[PDB]
Amino acid sequence: KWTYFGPDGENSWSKKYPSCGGLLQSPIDLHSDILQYDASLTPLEFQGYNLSANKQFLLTNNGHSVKLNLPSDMHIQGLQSRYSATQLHLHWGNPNDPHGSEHTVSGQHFAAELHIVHYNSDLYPDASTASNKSEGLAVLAVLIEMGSFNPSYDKIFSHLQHVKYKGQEAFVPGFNIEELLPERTAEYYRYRGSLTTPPCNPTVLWTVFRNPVQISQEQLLALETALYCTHMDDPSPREMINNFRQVQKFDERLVYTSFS
Amino acid sequence: KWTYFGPDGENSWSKKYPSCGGLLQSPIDLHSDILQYDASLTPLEFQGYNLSANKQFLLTNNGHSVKLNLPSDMHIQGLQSRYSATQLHLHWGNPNDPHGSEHTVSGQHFAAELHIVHYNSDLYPDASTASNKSEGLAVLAVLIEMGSFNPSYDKIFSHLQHVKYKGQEAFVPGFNIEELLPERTAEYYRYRGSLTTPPCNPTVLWTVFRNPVQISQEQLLALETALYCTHMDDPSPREMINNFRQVQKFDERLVYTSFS
Ligand SMILES: CCOc1c(F)c(S(N)(=O)=O)c(F)c(NC2CCCCCCC2)c1S(=O)(=O)CCCO
Ligand SMILES: CCOc1c(F)c(S(N)(=O)=O)c(F)c(NC2CCCCCCC2)c1S(=O)(=O)CCCO
Ligand SMILES: [Zn+2]
Ligand SMILES: [Zn+2]
Repeated sequence: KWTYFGPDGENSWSKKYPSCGGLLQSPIDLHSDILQYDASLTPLEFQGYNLSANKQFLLTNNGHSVKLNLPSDMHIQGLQSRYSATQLHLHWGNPNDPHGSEHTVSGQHFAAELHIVHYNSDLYPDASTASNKSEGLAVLAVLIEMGSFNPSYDKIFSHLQHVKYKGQEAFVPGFNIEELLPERTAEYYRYRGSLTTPPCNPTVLWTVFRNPVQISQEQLLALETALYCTHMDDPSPREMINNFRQVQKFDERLVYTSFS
Repeated sequence: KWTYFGPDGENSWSKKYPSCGGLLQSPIDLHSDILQYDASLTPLEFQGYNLSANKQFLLTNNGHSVKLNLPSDMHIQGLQSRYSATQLHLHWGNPNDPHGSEHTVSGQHFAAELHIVHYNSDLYPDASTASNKSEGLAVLAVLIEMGSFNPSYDKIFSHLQHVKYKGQEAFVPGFNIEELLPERTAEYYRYRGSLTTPPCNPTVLWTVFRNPVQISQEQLLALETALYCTHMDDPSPREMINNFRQVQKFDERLVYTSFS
């Protein structure tokens, strides 16, 4: 029903998902003219991020990205409610243009981006219910650049061959999800925005960490080449590349920083 | 019917103008991964650009930009067909974020952008007929940076406070339009794209000059602050700001450069 390329791509999302042409759209370019330091922003705390190795967590190719289900005990503290892991997923580019982050910083794309999606567990019973309601969701964005091999991201990437096609699922043993975050999480950008995919609901509080993490060139190539958007038995298989939205207009509004 | 902000803004253009969701859309980010030097790209020649000082040309606020009508006397030589001028216009941002070029270079916006629109007069009678047809249009793009005052651009900008509202018109004495082009016009980016506004027809051969021109801070602020999208009698005026399209995806394709 929607894609990132061709007729059903992002310029046409608004047809069946009005909100994709509505208010508070994400992602955005983070640049000096729209930033303002807010001394009252607090470091987040990641409570229940260290998942038991004796437990397993479902990895799914949903046709648009790869997601890992996360438990609702996993949560935070630092916003104006409690916000609870639902899943994480990634966005990336392609081997010819390996620059597929969603947010940009001073016009620069990063190689990829990790999103850790939570929901307002104080106001709503689950993520789906929260998704189209006030204050529903909160997403952590980690920018990814090419560099040294990252064993923590390999805890995900080493399973990708078991979820090659849409609808395929496989389990991942628990590991410490905090290992996927950067240094100095205390420094971040924060703004009110949207889901970056249909239905584009304007109900997410974004936190984009200032500092990127690194993965190796080999890990990045593996991610860009592992997956397909189509199901087994689809007559036209389509490789899963360039699964990021273009940056949106951001006018008469501010991104707040926890760093001066 | 269309705008750059709100429900009729660019994520919605495809709902009224199907080509805005189609192939070959402009503008784009000009960055190394999608560039290829093409030594066969020769300098264009700008013929008839020295408009008679004894003639006047119509400047109109069309509710989307300010446009100057140009005569068919003006020709680009050097392409497979001769293209003849029809009009020029500009795109810009706003005083709080004065970075409103359409094309970007290595992720960076410039302050504004000038487009000189031409049509394939060897094949088509006029620009309207050419606009939806094979090899119909060629646009020259000049990137504009804030810095030094530009006397040549002021031959247009000195009239802005007299075309403040939609439908208003002024006359501009003829001058040498080539004075609006940057240094080393032999150096450019070339690609096949589209109109950057509705109807978004994928019929444009783009030439984006490598080097920007400069206009002063005062000139840029005049451009950003003088004009409204609404009629003079309108009780609720809308400022003409941020009249640029976001960059489009550009995958499995190349921009050719005449410089290395
Ligand atoms: C390709 C990745 O898709 C995203 C996604 F981009 C974002 S983002 N970038 O964080 O805005 C997502 F949040 C999600 N999942 C959300 C889960 C919580 C609520 C249920 C509705 C889906 C949104 C998902 S998704 O669940 O993977 C697909 C949702 C289609 O509606
Ligand atoms: C805001 C400026 O609008 C552009 C414009 F952005 C471009 S661009 N960026 O060069 O693609 C245009 F080419 C034009 N005008 C063209 C004139 C020649 C063909 C007739 C159809 C309109 C396109 C015009 S426009 O004529 O000013 C308005 C066109 C509405 O269809
Ligand atoms: Zn995401
Ligand atoms: Zn234009």
